[PDB]
Amino acid sequence: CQLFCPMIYAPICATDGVSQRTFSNPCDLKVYNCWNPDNPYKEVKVGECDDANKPV
Repeated sequence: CQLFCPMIYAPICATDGVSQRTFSNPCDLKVYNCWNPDNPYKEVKVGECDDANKPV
């Protein structure tokens, strides 16, 4: 876990095999997986992605 959050509005898409979710910023995402072991997310790209996309 690396916690360094900049003040910018950038949506990011991350998929953990299941239908993906979009966060307000990459730093807001990393914190979620860090202390939440049962519900982790894997970063694909910074955007809005669907379930028909390729894993990055």
